[PDB]
Amino acid sequence: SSTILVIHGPNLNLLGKREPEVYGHLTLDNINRQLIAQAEQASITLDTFQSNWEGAIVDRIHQAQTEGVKLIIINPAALTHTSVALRDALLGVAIPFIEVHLSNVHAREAFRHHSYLSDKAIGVICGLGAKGYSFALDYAIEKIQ
Amino acid sequence: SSTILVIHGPNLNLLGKREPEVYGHLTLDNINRQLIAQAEQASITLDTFQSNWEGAIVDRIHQAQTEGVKLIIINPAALTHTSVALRDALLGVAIPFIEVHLSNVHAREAFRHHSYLSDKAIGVICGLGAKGYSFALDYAIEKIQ
Amino acid sequence: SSTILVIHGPNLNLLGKREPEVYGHLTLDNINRQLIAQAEQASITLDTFQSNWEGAIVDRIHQAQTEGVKLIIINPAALTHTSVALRDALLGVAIPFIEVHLSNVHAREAFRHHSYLSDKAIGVICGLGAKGYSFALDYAIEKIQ
Amino acid sequence: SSTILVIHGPNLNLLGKREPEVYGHLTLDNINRQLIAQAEQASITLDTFQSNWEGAIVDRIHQAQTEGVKLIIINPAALTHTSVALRDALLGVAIPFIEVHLSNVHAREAFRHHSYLSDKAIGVICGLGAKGYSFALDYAIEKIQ
Amino acid sequence: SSTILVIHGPNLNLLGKREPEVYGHLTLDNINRQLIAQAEQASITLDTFQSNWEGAIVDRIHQAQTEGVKLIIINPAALTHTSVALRDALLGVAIPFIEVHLSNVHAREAFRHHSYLSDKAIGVICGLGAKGYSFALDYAIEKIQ
Amino acid sequence: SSTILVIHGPNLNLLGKREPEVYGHLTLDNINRQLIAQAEQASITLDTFQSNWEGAIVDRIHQAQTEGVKLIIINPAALTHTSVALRDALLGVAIPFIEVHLSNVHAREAFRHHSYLSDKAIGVICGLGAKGYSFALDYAIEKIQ
Amino acid sequence: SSTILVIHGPNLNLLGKREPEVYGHLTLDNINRQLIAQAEQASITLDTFQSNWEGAIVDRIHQAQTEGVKLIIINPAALTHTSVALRDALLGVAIPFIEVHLSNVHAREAFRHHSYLSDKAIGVICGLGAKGYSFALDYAIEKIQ
Amino acid sequence: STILVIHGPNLNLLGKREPEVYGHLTLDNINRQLIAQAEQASITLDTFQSNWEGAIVDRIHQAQTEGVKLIIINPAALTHTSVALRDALLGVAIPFIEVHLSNVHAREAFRHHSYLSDKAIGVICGLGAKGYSFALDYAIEKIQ
Amino acid sequence: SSTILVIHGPNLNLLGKREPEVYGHLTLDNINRQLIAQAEQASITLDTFQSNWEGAIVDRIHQAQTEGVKLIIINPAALTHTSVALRDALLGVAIPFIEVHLSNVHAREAFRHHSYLSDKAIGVICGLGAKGYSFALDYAIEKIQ
Amino acid sequence: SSTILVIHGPNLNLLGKREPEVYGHLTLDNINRQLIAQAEQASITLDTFQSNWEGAIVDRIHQAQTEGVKLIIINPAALTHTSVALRDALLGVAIPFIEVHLSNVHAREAFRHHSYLSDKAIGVICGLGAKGYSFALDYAIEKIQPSNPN
Amino acid sequence: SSTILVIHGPNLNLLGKREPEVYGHLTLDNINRQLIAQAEQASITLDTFQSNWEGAIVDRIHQAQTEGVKLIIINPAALTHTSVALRDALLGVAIPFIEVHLSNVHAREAFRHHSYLSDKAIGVICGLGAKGYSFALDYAIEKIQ
Amino acid sequence: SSTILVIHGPNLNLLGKREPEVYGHLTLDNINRQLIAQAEQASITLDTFQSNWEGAIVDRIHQAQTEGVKLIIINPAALTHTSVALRDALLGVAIPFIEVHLSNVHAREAFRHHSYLSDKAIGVICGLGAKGYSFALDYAIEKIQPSNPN
Repeated sequence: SSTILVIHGPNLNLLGKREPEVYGHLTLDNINRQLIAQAEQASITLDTFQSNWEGAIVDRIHQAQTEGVKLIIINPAALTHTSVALRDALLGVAIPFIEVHLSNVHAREAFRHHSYLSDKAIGVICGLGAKGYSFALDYAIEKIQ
Repeated sequence: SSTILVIHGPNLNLLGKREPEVYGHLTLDNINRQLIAQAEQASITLDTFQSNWEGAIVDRIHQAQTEGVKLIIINPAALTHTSVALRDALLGVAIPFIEVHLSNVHAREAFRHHSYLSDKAIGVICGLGAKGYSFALDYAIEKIQ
Repeated sequence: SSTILVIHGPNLNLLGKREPEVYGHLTLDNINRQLIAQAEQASITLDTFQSNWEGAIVDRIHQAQTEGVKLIIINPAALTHTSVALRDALLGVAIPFIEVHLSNVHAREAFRHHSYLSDKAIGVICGLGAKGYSFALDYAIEKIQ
Repeated sequence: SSTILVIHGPNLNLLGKREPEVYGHLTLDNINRQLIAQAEQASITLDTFQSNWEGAIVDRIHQAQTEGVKLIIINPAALTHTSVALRDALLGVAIPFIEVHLSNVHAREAFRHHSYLSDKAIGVICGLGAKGYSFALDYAIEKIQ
Repeated sequence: SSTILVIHGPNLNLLGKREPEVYGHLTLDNINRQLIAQAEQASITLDTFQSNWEGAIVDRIHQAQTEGVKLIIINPAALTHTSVALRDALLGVAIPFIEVHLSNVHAREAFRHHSYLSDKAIGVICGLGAKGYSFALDYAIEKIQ
Repeated sequence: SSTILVIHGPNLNLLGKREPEVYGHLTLDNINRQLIAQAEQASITLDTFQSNWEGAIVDRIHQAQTEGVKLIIINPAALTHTSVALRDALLGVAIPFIEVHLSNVHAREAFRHHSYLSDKAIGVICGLGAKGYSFALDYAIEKIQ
Repeated sequence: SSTILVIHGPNLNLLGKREPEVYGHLTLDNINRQLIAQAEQASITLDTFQSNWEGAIVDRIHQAQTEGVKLIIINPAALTHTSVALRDALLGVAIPFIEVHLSNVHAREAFRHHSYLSDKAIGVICGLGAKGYSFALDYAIEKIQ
Repeated sequence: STILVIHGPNLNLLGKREPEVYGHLTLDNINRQLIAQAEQASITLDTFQSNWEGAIVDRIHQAQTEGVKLIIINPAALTHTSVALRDALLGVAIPFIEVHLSNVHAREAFRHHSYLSDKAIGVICGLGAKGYSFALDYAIEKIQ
Repeated sequence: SSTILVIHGPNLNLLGKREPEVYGHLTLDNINRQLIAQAEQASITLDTFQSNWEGAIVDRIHQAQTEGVKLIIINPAALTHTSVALRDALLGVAIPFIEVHLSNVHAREAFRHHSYLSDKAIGVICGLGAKGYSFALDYAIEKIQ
Repeated sequence: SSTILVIHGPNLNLLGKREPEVYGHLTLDNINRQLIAQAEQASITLDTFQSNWEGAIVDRIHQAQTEGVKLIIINPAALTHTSVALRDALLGVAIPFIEVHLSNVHAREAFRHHSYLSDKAIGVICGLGAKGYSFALDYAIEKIQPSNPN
Repeated sequence: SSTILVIHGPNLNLLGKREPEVYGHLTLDNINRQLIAQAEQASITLDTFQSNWEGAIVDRIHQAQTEGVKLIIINPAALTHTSVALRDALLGVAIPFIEVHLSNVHAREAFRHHSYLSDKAIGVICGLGAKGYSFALDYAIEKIQ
Repeated sequence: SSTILVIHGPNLNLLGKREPEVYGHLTLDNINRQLIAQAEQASITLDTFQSNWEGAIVDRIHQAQTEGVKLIIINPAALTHTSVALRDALLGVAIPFIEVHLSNVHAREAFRHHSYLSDKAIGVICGLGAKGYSFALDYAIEKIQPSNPN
C-alpha cells in the first residue's frame, strides 16, 4: 500500500554481461525480480529504477516523494562517492533510506569509502551482495510496518 | 539583443515541497518570476534554465555562445561542489557569471564549503536566500549598462 | 555443531538501563535469546559472548577457531574504531565475519567512520538495531548452506 | 528607530589610491555615506566603525549590546580568517550579523577560503565590490520589516 | 572485421566555434573526417561520438561492447575528474581505451591532475591537440593486427 | 549518604615508586585517604578504585551506577586518548565526571592532545598535581548540595 | 612578598549578563570579590585584570613582570586559539600561569581544541566555572605559600 | 638481570593454520628458543603473552618491582593503538626493543604507525620470528 | 627623496629583560638606534616602531602611505603566522617590502612555519638576529635609484 | 638548427634486457634508429640521448640550447617524481618538450602520480610503449613548420 | 660475480668522522669489514658499494643484474625518503633487498618516517646501530640456501 | 683560518643566457667574482662550486668539512626541496650554513616552500637576487668572532 523504492545507480545495468566467472549469470533484472517478489510476499509495493544518468535519478527521487514512497533503498553505485545532489535529493525529500552495496565498498578503492549518503541513512549494508537489498527490505517492511 | 541567463542546478526545483513549519515555503518559480520582473524593467532580457542533468545545463551554456548571452547568474547548488565540466562550459564560451546559494553553505557540513565555480565567477552570495539571486541581477545590469 | 559465534563488544551489557528514551529497552540478553532462537530454527549452533574487556573478546575469538566456528558476527562496538588486535585476531583465525552495529555508525562523530574491521569483513550492517545481528545470521547461514 | 552597526575590517580605510585603473575609485567614506544615507531611507540610526584594531571592534560589539543594537554588518576580512574573539563577541552578545567582502574571496589565495564568522553568520557576500554592503544592509532592514 | 570508437567528452564540440586564435579553424569534424580517412587508408572502420552528457557517453560506450569495438580512443575532458561512473562503464565493458586530451592537464588547476580513468587506460596522451587522436588511432590500428 | 567515586586509570598505582627522582613521595593511598577524610569532614561517603585494565574500570563504572554513586572523579590517564570504550562506559551510566590528570597533557606529544573523554567530562583538571583531585572533590561537593 | 595576578580574556567582562541562564548569575566582579577574600585569610595580596585587546593583556602581563607577580591565573578566552602573541608574552615574562577556562573548551568547535597557551601553562582548568579560579588561587597559595 | 619478553595479542596463534600461511612455528616455540638464548647468556628472561592489555600493563609494573632491566616487546596490534602500553613502559622506565614478524611497511598504512617505535631503542620488522633473536641478541649485548 | 620605515611586532619590547643571554642586554632599544644610525649614515630617512597591539602596527603602516615611503623592513614576530590584516595592509599601500625575523622561523614549532607576508615580499630573511634588519635596509638603499 | 633531441632518463637503458616478457625485446637502440629513419624521410636531423644520472641529462639539455635543438622529446622516467632540477633545466633553456613514458604512470603507486615535469611540457604521452616516441616525432616534425613566419 | 650486494647511500661515508662520542668511533669501513667477515663465514660472496650520486648507485644496481646478484642489503640513508629512481632500479633488475638504518628513524623527525624502499624490501631494521646490517646479512645468508 | 664555501645548485650555470631582456647577461661567473671580491675585502677566504649533479655537491660539502669550512652559504637551488641527502650532509658535517635563493621561493609553486635545509640553517635569505649571497657572507663574516667571548 505504501511504496518502497529501489534505486540502482550507473553501470548496475551491465550486471551479468560476461559470465562464467565475474558473478556470471546474475543480472540487474534477476535482482529486481527477487526484491519485487519479497516485497509482494509481505504485501508491500516496490518500484525499481536505473539510469547511467545522475539527472535521471535525481528526477526519480523527486518523483518518489510525490509518488508517496515511504522508504528508499538505494544502491547509488559510483554516484555515492560523487553526488551531493543525490544526497540533497533524498534529504530534500526527507524520505528515509538505507544505502545498499553489492560489493564491500570498504574493501575497494579508498575514494569508495567516502559516501554522501550513509550518514543520513538509517543504515548501510555493503558486501552482502544481492541479499543486501533483501535485508534492506526486511528492515524496511517493519520499519514502518 | 542582450540576454542574462539564470541557471539553477539540481533539487532547486523542490523549493517549498513541504511547507510547515514556518520554514520559508517558496518555490523555484517564486524567484524565477521575481527575477524576470526585475530584468525587463531595466531593459535587459533575462532567461532561466533548470535541470538536474549536468549535460542540459552545459548545452544551455553552449547555445548561449550562439545566442550572444553577456553574463550568467547561477545557483548550481549541489553541482558547485561537484561539476568542473560545468566550469568548463562557462569558460568555454567566455560568458561571465555569478554564483548564488540560498542556505549559508558555510554553516552546514564541511564538504559543502568547496566550490568548482566560485573562484571563476565575478562573485558569490549565500545565506540570504533569494535576496542574493536578485542582489546579483542588480550587479549583472550595472555592468552591461 | 554448526557453530556461529556472536560477540558483543564492551558496554553492550548496559543496553536497557534508562528504559524510556536512551537506547530504550533492549537488553543484551534480549538479543542473545533472539539469536539463539533463530540459530536453533536453522539447526545451526550459536554461542554468544560479551565482555567489557577487549582481551576477553580476543580470547573468545581464538577459542572460536579451536571450536571450529565457521563465521563470526561481531558487534565490536567501541573496538571497531580502536582495535587492530581484534582485526588481526579475526584474520589470524581466518574465520570470515560480518561486522554489525546497532546505531548508524556513519551518523555519529567522524571518528566512528573508521573501522579496523570493515574493510576485511564480508560486509557491514549498521544502524539497523538488533536485526543487524539477525540479517548477518541469515547471510551467514545461507553462505554455509 | 533602532541601530545597525556597520563594522569595517582593517584595510578598508584604504581607499582608492592610484585611482584610475587600479580599481580604486571609491573610498570607505563613499561607502559609509552611501549606506548611512540608505539607513536614512530606512529610518534607522546606523552607526559605523572602522578600526584596524581588534580590541576596538570587540569592545564596540559589547557597547552595541548595551546600546541594544539589533544586527551587525561586518566586513572583517582581514579579520575574518584569523579571529575568534571577534566571533565570540558576535555570539556572546548574540546580535545577528552578515559577512561582506568587496572582492571575490574564493578567486584568490586558497587561505582566504576559510572564515571564523561565516558559519555563525546569517549570510556571506563576496565579489561584487562595495555593492555588497548595500545588499547586506537591505537584507538587514527587511529583517526589521 | 575491426572497429575503433572515438569518444569526445563535454565541451569538445566548441572547437572552432570561436574563431581567431581560440582553437583556430580546426573543428571537431575536421578532426573526425581526417581520422575517418586515416582509418580507411588502412582499411579500418572508425566511428566518432561527442556529448556534454555523462550518461550519454556512458551509454554509447556500452553500445560499443555490443557493436564489437575493439578499442576506444577517448577524450573524457572534465569528466575524468568527477565521473567514477565512466570508470565503471569502461571497466564494466572491458574495452581497452586510450585517454586523449588536447590541452595539457597538468599545467592547470590541481583537480585536473586527478583522474578516475588514467589509472585504468592503456595510456594517456594529453597536450598534443588534434594530432593526439591521430596517434592514438595510428597505435589503435597497429594494436589490433 | 551520597557516594562520590574516584577512579584512577592505568599506571596511576605507580605513584610513589621512584619518589624524589620524578614527581614526589605522594601516593594513591594518600590521595585516597586525604580524599576520604575531606569527605568524612563533609559528611559524604567516598570510595576509590584504581586499575590497569580498561574492562575493570569499565566494570567499576557500571557498579557505581548500581551503588548510587553521584559523581565520578576520574583520571583515565592514557585511556583518554585511545578508549572510545571508556567514553561509552561513562556515557552509558551517565554519572557526571570530572576528568583529572596530575600532569599537564597539552605539554606532551601531539597525540596526547586528542581525547575520547574530554568533550564529555564536566570539566578537566590537568597539571595541578593531586590537588586537582581535592578541587574536583570540593567542586563535586558543592555540586552535591 | 606574594602577589597573584588574575587575568581575564576578551569577553569575560560579559559574565552574568542574561542571568536567566545563557549562563548564570555569577559576575566577573563576584569572582574577584570572592578571590580577594579567599586570599586575605591567607595573607596574600591579589590584583586582577580584564580586557578585550590583545595588546592590553600583553602590556599587562609585561607589567606583572616588574610588579613582581609570583603567579598568574589567566582565562585567555578565544585568544587562546589564535594569539601566539599572548603566548610569547607569557613565555616572554616567564611568570608561571594557570590557564583557566570556565567552559569545557573540548566540548565545542574543533578550532577551540587548539590552543597557543596550554602546552605552556602549569595546568588547565576548563569547565568547572568560577570555583576554577579559587582552585587556581588555592593551588597558587600553597605553591607560593 | 632479567629480560622480559612480551608478546601482544594474537601471537599465541603462530603456527595454527600450518599450510604456508605462517608456517609451523608457534609462540611457545619462539619462547623456547628465546629463554634458551637467554640461558645461553646466563640471563633470566621471563616471557609473557596476553591478549589482554591490563595483564600486559600489570606485568610491566610487576617487572619494575622485580627489577627487570629491558623488555623485548612485540606489541603486535597494540603498537598502533595502545598509549597505555607506552605510558606503562615509560612509567617503570624499562628500555625496550620493538619486534614485528612481517614487514609492516609493505601492508596497510595504519600498520605504518607505532605508539612505541619512537621510544624503543630500535625496531625490527619483516624478518619473521628471527626478529626476537636479533632483538634478544641486542638486548643481551646491552646488559653485557 | 624617499624614506624607509622599520616595524617590530608584539613582544619585541621585551628584548633583554632577564639579564644574561639568550640575548644578554641586546634590548630592542639598542637595535633601533643601531638601525637608525645606519640609515642616517648613507643619508636615508627612516623611523622605527614597535607595538604589542596589532591595530597599532597596521595603523602605523598606513601612516607609511600618508608620509613617504618606498620600502618597509618588518619583523611582525607573532603576527607573521597569524595576521592577514597586516598582509593586505602592506599590499594595499602597495609599498614593496622585505620580511625579517630575529630567530629562525623554520627552526621553531611547525605553526611558526607559515608567514602571511613571505610570498609577496621582495624577499625574506630570518635567523640572522639583529643583523637581518641591517641587510633589509642595505638592500633597499641600493634599490631606490 | 632544426634538430630534435630525444632524451631517455634513468633505467630506460634496461629495455629488452630481460628478453622474455617483463617487457618484450625492444631496446632503446631500436627506438632510436626507427626515430632516425623517420626523421630522414622528412629531411629532418635528429639526435638521441640517455643516462641514469640527473646531472648528465641536465647537461645534455643545456647543450641542446647551444646546438640550437628546436624541440626535445623526453622520457624522464622516475625523475618526473623527484627532480625539480630536471624541471628547471628544460625551463632554463626554454626548449619546448614532449614528455613520454612507456607505461601508464597513473596505474601504479600513489607517489608516482606526482611530477615535477608534466605541467611545463607541451604534451605528455604515457602507456603507449615505444610508439609514444614516434608520435612525439611526427608531431615535432610538423611543429617545426607552424609558428612562422621569419 | 657477487651473491649479496650491500649498498651504502650518501653520507654513510661520514661515519666516525667526529669520533669522541658524537656517536661511536665506528666507520663505514668497519661496518663493511664486519659484514664481509661474516659473509666469508657462510661462504657467501658479498660486494659493497657507497656513493653520494644516485646515478652511480643505479648504474651499479644495473650492473648488478647482468652480474647476477641474489640479494641487496641496502642502507639508502637519505635516499630512502626521496629516491624513486633507486626504487625503479631495484625493481627494474628485480633483485630482492633488506633495508637498514643505524638510528631509530621513528624517533627522529616525521619526514624520516617515509620510505620509497621500505614497502618493497623484505624487511627493515632501525635503531640497533651496525648490528642491523649483521642481522640482515644473517637473514639474507639463511634465505640464500 | 675561517674559510667560507659558496655552493650553487643545478641550473645556476645557465645564468646570463637569453640575454636581451631577461635577467641580465649576469653569469654565475659574474656573481662569483663579486663574492670573491667581497670575501677578500674582509680578509676571508671564499670558495665557490656549482654542479648540476647532486652527488657532486654532497661530495663537496663533505670535502668542506675536512677543509675546515666554518660556514657554508648555499644556494641549494632545486635541491633544497628534494635532497634530505644534502640536509644530512650539512648536519653530519655540523657546519653551520645560511641558505640563499636568488628568487623568493615563497612566491612560486607550493613545492618550493618546503626546504629540507632551512630548519637547521642559521637563517634563510631568498628573493634578494644575487645580493642575497652578499648579505649571507656579511653575516658569516661577523658570525666568526661572536661571543664566546671572541
